[PDB]
Amino acid sequence: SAHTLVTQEQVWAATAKCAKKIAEDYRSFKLTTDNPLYLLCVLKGSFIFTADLARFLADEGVPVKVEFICASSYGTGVETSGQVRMLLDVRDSVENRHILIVEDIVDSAITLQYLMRFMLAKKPASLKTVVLLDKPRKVEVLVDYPVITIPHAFVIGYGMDYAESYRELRDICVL
Amino acid sequence: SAHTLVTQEQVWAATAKCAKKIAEDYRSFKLTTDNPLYLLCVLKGSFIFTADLARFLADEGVPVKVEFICASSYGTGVETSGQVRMLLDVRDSVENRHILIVEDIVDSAITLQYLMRFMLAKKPASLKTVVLLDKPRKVEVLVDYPVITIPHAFVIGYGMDYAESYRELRDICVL
Amino acid sequence: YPMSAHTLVTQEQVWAATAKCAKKIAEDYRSFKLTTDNPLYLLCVLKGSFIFTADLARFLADEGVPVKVEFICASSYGTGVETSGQVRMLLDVRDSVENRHILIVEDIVDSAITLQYLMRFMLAKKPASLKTVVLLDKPSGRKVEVLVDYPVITIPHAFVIGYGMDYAESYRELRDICVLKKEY
Amino acid sequence: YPMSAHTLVTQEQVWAATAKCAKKIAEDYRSFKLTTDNPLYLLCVLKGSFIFTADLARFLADEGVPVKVEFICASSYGTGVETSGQVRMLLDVRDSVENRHILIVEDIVDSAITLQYLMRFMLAKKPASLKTVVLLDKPSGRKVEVLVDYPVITIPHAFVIGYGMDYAESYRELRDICVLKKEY
Ligand SMILES: [Ba+2]
Ligand SMILES: [Ba+2]
Ligand SMILES: [Ba+2]
Ligand SMILES: [Ba+2]
Ligand SMILES: [Cl-]
Ligand SMILES: [Cl-]
Ligand SMILES: [Cl-]
Ligand SMILES: [Cl-]
Ligand SMILES: [Mg+2]
Ligand SMILES: [Mg+2]
Ligand SMILES: [Mg+2]
Ligand SMILES: [Mg+2]
Repeated sequence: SAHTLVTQEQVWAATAKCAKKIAEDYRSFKLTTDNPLYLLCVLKGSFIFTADLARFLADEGVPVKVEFICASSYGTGVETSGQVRMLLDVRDSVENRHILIVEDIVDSAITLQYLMRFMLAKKPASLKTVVLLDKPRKVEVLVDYPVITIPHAFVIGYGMDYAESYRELRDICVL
Repeated sequence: SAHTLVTQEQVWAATAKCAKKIAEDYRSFKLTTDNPLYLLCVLKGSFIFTADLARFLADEGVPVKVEFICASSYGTGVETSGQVRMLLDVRDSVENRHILIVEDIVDSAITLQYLMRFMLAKKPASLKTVVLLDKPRKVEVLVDYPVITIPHAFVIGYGMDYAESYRELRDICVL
Repeated sequence: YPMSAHTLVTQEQVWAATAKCAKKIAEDYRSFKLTTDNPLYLLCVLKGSFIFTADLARFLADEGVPVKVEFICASSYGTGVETSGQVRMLLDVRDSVENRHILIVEDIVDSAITLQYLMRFMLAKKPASLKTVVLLDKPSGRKVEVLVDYPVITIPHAFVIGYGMDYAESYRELRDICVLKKEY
Repeated sequence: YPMSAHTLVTQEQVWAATAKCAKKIAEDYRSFKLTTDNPLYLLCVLKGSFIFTADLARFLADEGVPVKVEFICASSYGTGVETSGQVRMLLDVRDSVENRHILIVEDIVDSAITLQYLMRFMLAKKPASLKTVVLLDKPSGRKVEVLVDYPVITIPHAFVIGYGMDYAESYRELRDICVLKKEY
């Protein structure tokens, strides 16, 4: 009851173009291993994207550190702020460091802005964002590196779930 | 090898004056149980203060909800931002709610400001602070309700530790 | 107190009970030669235990018992729990408790299985001893009672507020232990 | 790779090993009638296991095995750990794992006691089965080896970087498993 939307080779092809585009944008920063690009992986749905994107960034000679954050939605009392409860926070300080928030798909603009405000509180040198799936409004202003464009659809596979199932599929499918 | 600095009855006497002062300041807000004053208890050192202050706030007819946060210091890479790693975050949304950060003593201005930035990201109606022990500089601008003034000293008791020991003492002592 | 139908135990009654319990605890651990460097660890289960922890620690101070305090916080799962009572740890202890004496501090035992899980959790840290102290012992058969070691106030079954315990996150700040009026 | 003295296992070598391991896993759980609603849970120990988890899950997908993924993250304690290997849980699983089949996913077994603790931790959630998969099996006597169930690549003792594994939080992004040059 699922149809393929993007195959692994397509996702890889798109992620690899994204990696070169990232690599050329951060050239002017002279990144090093003591001052790398930090990949901020938002669990769970981003973990396979992060793993593949990291290695594509290695292909470009970009130095990478990998941080994970995990947050839980509130049942009530969130209207305009996208507040989520932080369960896992970064192991390393990110003061004056270059952060790339790695998302699979922007479910909630306002919740994305909240996470951005949370990281901005940590005084980073730069905050930018890379979203695997981009369905094209005026909250594209929040997304810097949209990897692949898709129509409005409930998707699974490639780390993304329906009810915790199907994260393990190589291709991205729709329901 | 410890001398008493403040006895329980003194701490209580001061906290009770603070509770009335708080109660009269938030009168203009018409607090209710659906819109209370949230006490943000910064673990561990504040837990006994919070427990006593809450009940003093009950004496004033202030409605109270109690949140806990726990954060760990970074070993390296923090210079100007007071970044700490959040281990426990609030169970309730605080959007448009009245928050009172409950500290025992301001060890680090910049780390206090970081926690303040973290809460401010959650869009509260008001953010204010109450610090049990206040040693009198220009970061008094960060402290709204200093309960008791003391000289520069390493203190223990009343929830406050030296090496996790002595939180359980009724009186505040110095070393 | 306007939201209280009955008052169940007053602040003064709770303290007196807790002072008695602290002396029972201090007698039971005299043989164990507790030091500052090998104290009794108070495991405050958040949130409900926190006022009770703050007072019980000070009654233990009266008894001359060296203490340290650790906090844990666990969230319940939406489904898939039947026999095990597992909960998602959101905050684990800051100090290792290997070969230490731990007292799990609880306000009420509302699920014996989850209490059992918390203990299995704690027993995996290989403590020297593990006991529990429950402020409100509510009606229970042998299954629960073998879990609780130090019941402070034996109490009939009711909806309690106050003394750290909540209704819809409200009323923890009350000085007395109250019964919530039906019209909440 | 400039920071690499030797190359230990290449990306292509690791995949081939992991595909073989995934088929061994899929044969071993055929009897258990794994469903979407009763799958094999992958317990990714952060951070080092994450690239390995992402690839191993997709090799399990090739084998037709239904998966779910949970992450845990634990910090080491400064002191007071000797026999128990306990670690402070910073992230516990999001789903209950009561009566489920769990595979702890590890990059290397660097402390048998801490691996034992993680298992005691997991065994308290009363899973239906608990097994471990380790990408790099390094030299070890019977003590460790009885803990590891599915070793992917048997390997000599060295300082590895790449494929998720780090030096000073650097080099996780490398496609190959490398040996760090002495002059780091
Ligand atoms: Ba996501
Ligand atoms: Ba403090
Ligand atoms: Ba409780
Ligand atoms: Ba590992
Ligand atoms: Cl198809
Ligand atoms: Cl596209
Ligand atoms: Cl004195
Ligand atoms: Cl004063
Ligand atoms: Mg989802
Ligand atoms: Mg301290
Ligand atoms: Mg409750
Ligand atoms: Mg490491």
